[PDB]
Amino acid sequence: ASNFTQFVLVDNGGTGDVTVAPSNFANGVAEWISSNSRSQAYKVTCSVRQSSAQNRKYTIKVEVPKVATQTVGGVELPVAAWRSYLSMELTIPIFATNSDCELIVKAMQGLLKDGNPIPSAIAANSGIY
Amino acid sequence: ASNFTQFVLVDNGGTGDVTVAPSNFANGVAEWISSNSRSQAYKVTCSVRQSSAQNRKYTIKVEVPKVATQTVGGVELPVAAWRSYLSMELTIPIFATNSDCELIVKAMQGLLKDGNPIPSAIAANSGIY
Amino acid sequence: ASNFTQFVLVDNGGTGDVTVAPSNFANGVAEWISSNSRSQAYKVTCSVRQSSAQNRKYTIKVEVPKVATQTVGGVELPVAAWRSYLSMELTIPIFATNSDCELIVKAMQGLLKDGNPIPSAIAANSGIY
Amino acid sequence: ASNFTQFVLVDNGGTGDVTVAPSNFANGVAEWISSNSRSQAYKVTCSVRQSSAQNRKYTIKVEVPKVATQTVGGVELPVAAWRSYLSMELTIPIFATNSDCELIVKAMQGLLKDGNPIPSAIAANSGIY
Amino acid sequence: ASNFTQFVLVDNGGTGDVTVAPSNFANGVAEWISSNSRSQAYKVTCSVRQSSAQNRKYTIKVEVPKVATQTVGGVELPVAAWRSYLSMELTIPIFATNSDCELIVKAMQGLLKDGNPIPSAIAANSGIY
Amino acid sequence: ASNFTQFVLVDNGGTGDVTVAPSNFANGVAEWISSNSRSQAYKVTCSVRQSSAQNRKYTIKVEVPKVATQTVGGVELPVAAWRSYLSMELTIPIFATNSDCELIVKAMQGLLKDGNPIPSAIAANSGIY
RNA sequence: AUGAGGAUUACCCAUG
RNA sequence: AUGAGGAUUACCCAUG
RNA sequence: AUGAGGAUUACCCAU
Repeated sequence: ASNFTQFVLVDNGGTGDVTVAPSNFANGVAEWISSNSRSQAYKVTCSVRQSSAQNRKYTIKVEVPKVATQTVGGVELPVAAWRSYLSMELTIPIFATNSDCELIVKAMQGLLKDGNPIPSAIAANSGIY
Repeated sequence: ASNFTQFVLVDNGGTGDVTVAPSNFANGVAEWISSNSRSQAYKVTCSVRQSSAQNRKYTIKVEVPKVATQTVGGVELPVAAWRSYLSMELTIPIFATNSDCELIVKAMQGLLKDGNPIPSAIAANSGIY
Repeated sequence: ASNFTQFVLVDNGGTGDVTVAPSNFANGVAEWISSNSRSQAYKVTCSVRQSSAQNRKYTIKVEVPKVATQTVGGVELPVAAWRSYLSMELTIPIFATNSDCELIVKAMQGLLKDGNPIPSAIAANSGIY
Repeated sequence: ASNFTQFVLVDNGGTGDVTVAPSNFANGVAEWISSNSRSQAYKVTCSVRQSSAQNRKYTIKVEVPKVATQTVGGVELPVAAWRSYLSMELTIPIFATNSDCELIVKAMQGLLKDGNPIPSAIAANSGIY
Repeated sequence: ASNFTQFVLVDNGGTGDVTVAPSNFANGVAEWISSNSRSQAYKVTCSVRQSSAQNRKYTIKVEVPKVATQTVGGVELPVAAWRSYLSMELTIPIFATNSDCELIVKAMQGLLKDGNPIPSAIAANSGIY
Repeated sequence: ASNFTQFVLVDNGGTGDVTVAPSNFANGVAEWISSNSRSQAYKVTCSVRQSSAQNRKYTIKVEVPKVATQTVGGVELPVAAWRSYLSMELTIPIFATNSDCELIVKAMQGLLKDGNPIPSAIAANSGIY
C-alpha cells in the first residue's frame, strides 16, 4: 500500500472541510497537520510498537483547535485554553488476524457514530445522565 | 432525554450486529455490556471529571473479546481467548463551545472513517508508511 | 523518496507471495512484518551504524515462521510451531564507493543464487560434501 | 556427488566474473578462495552444526577485498586496501522439512533481490529512510 | 508528496553539479549524502523538535569536503583533506503562520544571494568592513 | 571593497521588499536592521574570528518578526511569541582558498534554494516525511 | 499533570 | 535555555 | 569489537 497520505479529518460536506496532510515521519511516528500556524493547526500522530510479548499497541494522538472567537494567525494564550487533546491507545493481542482487526475498527467507528451516546454527550458539554 | 441508552457498537448490516446496552452507573462510571455472559461480553465505559480548574476530561474504554469455549477441569465454560483494549482520554477546555465540541466529534469520526490511513493500517496489521 | 516500503520477501510466482510491510522504525531499527496474526508473521529488521572509526555496520535480521494452530483446553490460537532465524552482519569501510558497494551486493546475491553450493545445501537439510 | 565445488560469487556478465574455488575443508569448515594472490582473494567459508537439541546452525562468511598495490621502500606487493566482511548465521529447527528450507532460501534471496530496500540501501552507502 | 527527495546542493550549471540524495532517517535525523565513498561525501542533515512548549527548532548541518587521495601504509585511499562545517539552528514560534514561515525562508535566501555583503565576505576570505 | 552596505533581505519583487541597512559596528560585529521598532525589526549580524589554530569561523545571526496579526509599532508580548531566530555558524579550515570558499557559498545557496526539501519543509511548518 | 510508559484494563509504574 | 563557546560535527565545554 | 558461543532472536554469554 502506502497509507501515509493526506485525508479529510473534519467533513463539513465539501465546503469548509478540514484536510490534514503528512508533515513529519521522524522515528516512525507519522504526523499529519492542517494548513495553519502550528499553534492553531489540527494535528494527528500515529505509531505502533509491540508493547509486550503478547501485544502490539497503536498510539494515536489528535489535537483540535478551539475555533469560536479564534483569531486566525494570532497569538492566543494560554495555549491550554485554546486546544483539545485526544490520546488513544489501542492494544491488540498478536493473535488477532486481519479480520479480527477489522472488527476492532468497526467497534471504534460504532462507538463514535453520529447519534450514539458518547459522541452526543461530548458534543453537548455533557456527561451520561 | 437521557443519553444513557443502548447502541449498536459493531454494525454488520442488521445481521450479527453487536449491540451493547446500559448496565451500570456505580461510581460515576457509565457502563454498557453486550448481551453475553460477563466473561464474554463486549464492554464500554465512560466518565467525565473536571480534571484541572479549566479542563474537563473524558475517559472512555472499550473491550473487544475473542469468544471461545474452554475446557477447565473437564467442564466447558464460555470464556474469552483474549481481549483488545481501547483506552482513550479526551481533554477539552471549559472555554469550548458546543460548536467547538462538535468539531472534536467530527474530527474523531473522520479519523476512523473507512479508507482513511489509520483505520486502514489497523485493519491490515501494519504501520503507516 | 523512501526505501522504507513494502516489498516481496518470498516470491511464489504471484500467488503464495509473502509480502512484508513497514511496521515500525524506532531507534534506528527498521522493521517489516507480513500481514495477519503477528504471531504467525514474517519479520525483517535492519539497521546501520558507525561501528568503528572506519567501518559502518549493517545488521539484517529475518524470521521465517512455521504456521500452525495451537489447541489447548479446546481453545485454538494462530501460532508459529517454530521459527527459523537469520542474523547477518555486514561491515563496510568508509572508503567504499558506490561501485564497491554494488559489488558487495552482487557477492551476496551470488552466494545465495539457485544451484550454488550454500543455498542448495541449506534447502536440503544438508551441509557441505 | 559433491557440492563443495567451484562457483561464481560475483556475476559481471561473463567477463569480470569473480569465481571462487574450494581451497580447504578442515574441521567442518568449508573454504572457497578466488584465484591469484591470496592477499587479494575473495573468501567464502561455511559450516553447519547442531547448536542445540532442536536447532542446526549455519555460519556463512564472506570477504570482499579492495584490490590495491602497496609500495613501501620501493617494493610493491599485491594487497587489499581493505575488506568488507559479511558474517551471517542461520538457525533452522530440526522439524523443518525440505520444503520449509526451500522457503527459507527464497526469503534470503528475496531479501537481497535487486530493487528491494535492503540491497539498494547498501549499494548506495545508505541506511533506511 | 514527500519532501525527502534528492536535490542539487552545489549548482555548477549542469556540469560538475554536486547533487545529494536521501540516505538515512534513523532517529528522526534526515540525512542526504553525495554519491561518493562515505569518506569523501558531502553530507546534509536535518531535524525538527518541539524544544520549548511554544517553539519548534530546526537543526540543519552541511559538510563540504576537500577531496584528496592519501597514501596510508603504501596504499592509496579516497579521503578528505578537510571539511567545512555549516551548523544552523532555526527557532520558530508555534504561532508562526505558513506565510510567516515563508518570510523566514525568503530572508535566508536573500541573506546568501550573490553580491550581498555576507556571501561576498565569505567568498573572499574577509570580514565585513 | 567595503561590503558593509544596505541590501535587500526579503525580496517580494520590488514591491513590499524588506531592506536592511547597517546600524552598528561595535566590536567588529556588523549589524543591519530594517526600519522598524527594534522589537519588530528584521535584524542581521555577522562576525569572523579564528576559532582555533586550524579554523576560522563566521557567526551569522538573523531575527525575523512574526507578521500575521502584527500591530505596527505596538507593544507585543511575549517577545518569544513574535520572533524567529536563526543562528548560523560556518567553520572554514585555514587552507580554504577563495575558490574553496565560493563553493561553500554555493552549497549554502543550494541548500536554501526555492523548491528544495529544507526550505519547503520550513515554509510549511513541516519536518521531513 | 505528563509519558509513541505497562497491563490481567475503572488497575500498576516513572518523572512535574 | 543560552553562549561573535570548541569541535574530529547528530559530539564536548561553560553559565539559567 | 571477535566468538563454525546459546537463544523465547534488536536478548543472554565468554574473550
